[PDB]
Amino acid sequence: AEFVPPPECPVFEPSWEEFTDPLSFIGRIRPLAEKTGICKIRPPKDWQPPFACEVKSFRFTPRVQRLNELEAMTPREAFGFEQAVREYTLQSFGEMADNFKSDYFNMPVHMVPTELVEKEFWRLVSSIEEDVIVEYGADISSKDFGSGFPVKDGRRKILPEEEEYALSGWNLNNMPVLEQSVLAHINKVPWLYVGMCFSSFCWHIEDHWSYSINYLHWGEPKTWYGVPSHAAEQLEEVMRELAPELFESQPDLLHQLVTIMNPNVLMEHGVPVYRTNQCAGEFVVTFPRAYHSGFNQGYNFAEAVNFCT
Ligand SMILES: O=C(O)c1ccnc2cc([C@@H](OCCN3CCCCC3)c3ccccc3Cl)[nH]c12
Ligand SMILES: [Mn+2]
Repeated sequence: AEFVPPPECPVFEPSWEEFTDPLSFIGRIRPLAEKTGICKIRPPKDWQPPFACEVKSFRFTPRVQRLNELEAMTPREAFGFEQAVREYTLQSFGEMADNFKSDYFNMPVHMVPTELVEKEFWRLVSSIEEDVIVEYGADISSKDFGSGFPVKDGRRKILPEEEEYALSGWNLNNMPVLEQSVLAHINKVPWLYVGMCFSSFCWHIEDHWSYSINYLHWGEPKTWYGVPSHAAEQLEEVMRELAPELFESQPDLLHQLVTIMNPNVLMEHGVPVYRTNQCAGEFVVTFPRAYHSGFNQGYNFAEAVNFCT
């Protein structure tokens, strides 16, 4: 009955020499990592970038996420107004997030096992008897309050010991983003995610089947699921069979806004799925056309960007 965790995706711990160039390292791990869709990369222990966002002015209105909204399609009074609108700071969002999780599980937030949050998340997504609603500070542009990484744009002070991170190839602002094309001759910044427990992102691939790289600056883990690109059509077939019929005729760009699916459903239909808990200071790389989804274990802060090889 309970959720069965998928097998773990690969985790790499590159040496300082291997960590010098990200594209070179990603190219070398590709024979394994492209067979799992996602992989996790732990930087050397001494690689600890500062957090460079404008914290005092960081303000946002997160999106409301009803975990069982797809199951609820199977109408409620005054639907469309089920939640009051609240703006947060980083501090007040974290206070709300910690209070939600500790109240939900009746224990301190860091004492909740990651396996329990995972099992509860997937139970709540399919539950009609229990309507859990959370909030996600998603798709916050790094242009609003700055990137989480230090950047030498003369908009924020950079200490001397922080300059190496402003210049690092693993700084998401220094990843290559310009795709080659003939139109580029005739004629892209990172996004931020402030998570709370159960906030989530559903199955999707990137525009132009791009790679993506994801960094968890701080907080509780982000739980990932990934499908290798050689099974992309298998996943899409399972979606065609079991996703809500009302959304069946929708293009992929719109379908991937809403369509959540339990990883066990994909696995029972022969789709390979891998998981990982991305912890603070760790990278997750998604490979071209690798479907991925996930949810946050608690209050955290992530940064993501598509990159080109
Ligand atoms: O939250 C994470 O850590 C996370 C990790 C990896 N990939 C994604 C993708 C999303 C989101 O894409 C929303 C779409 N915007 C994307 C960038 C700005 C423009 C349009 C998303 C997709 C489905 C459901 C919810 C969410 Cl927030 N979140 C992700
Ligand atoms: Mn993505």
